[PDB]
Amino acid sequence: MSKTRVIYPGTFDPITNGHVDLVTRASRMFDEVVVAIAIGHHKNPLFSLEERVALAQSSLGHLSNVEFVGFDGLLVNFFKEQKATAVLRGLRAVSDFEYEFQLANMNRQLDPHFEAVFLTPSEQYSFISSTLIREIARLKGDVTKFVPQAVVEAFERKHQQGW
Ligand SMILES: O=C1O[C@H]([C@@H](O)CO)C(O)=C1O
Ligand SMILES: O=C1O[C@H]([C@@H](O)CO)C(O)=C1O
Ligand code: NA
Repeated sequence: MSKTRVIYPGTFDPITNGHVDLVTRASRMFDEVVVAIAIGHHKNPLFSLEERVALAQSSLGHLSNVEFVGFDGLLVNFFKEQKATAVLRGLRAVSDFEYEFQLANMNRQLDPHFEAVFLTPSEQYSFISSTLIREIARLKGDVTKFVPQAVVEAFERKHQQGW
């Protein structure tokens, strides 16, 4: 009775094992999942859009109902362009929860069709974020346990080509 299409928006800078778990859980519950990678013009991602899309496709491309798209502008305009049923967000901590509550209500005011659904991480990924991973990698820590092997290699090639 109409295919469901959920957008999963994020910087994915880089994708972690926690994002992989979330997308895999979502792909079991909706007909289509869009991994929506916010380009970040007036922000400053460590990995380019192309690197972030490739790392995501390497980790999640084996899931046949998952698409990978870069976007910018208002999430609600992307939501309407994509004809989404909902946006999906992971909730890791309390400040995540308060911020996401506020955004969902603001977006519902911009577009009354907007919907947001939330997943909580399995406890083995609950302490992982892209920001903390970037920090351990930058200080030459081993991030192998928190991210796909392709991301581990991308941090070496970020190093080698600079860093
Ligand atoms: O894709 C993202 O990286 C961070 C981080 O929380 C992941 O744990 C986040 O929320 C994104 O949008
Ligand atoms: O070799 C691998 O390990 C990573 C990660 O899943 C473990 O942190 C990954 O994607 C592989 O395929
Ligand atoms: Na999880």
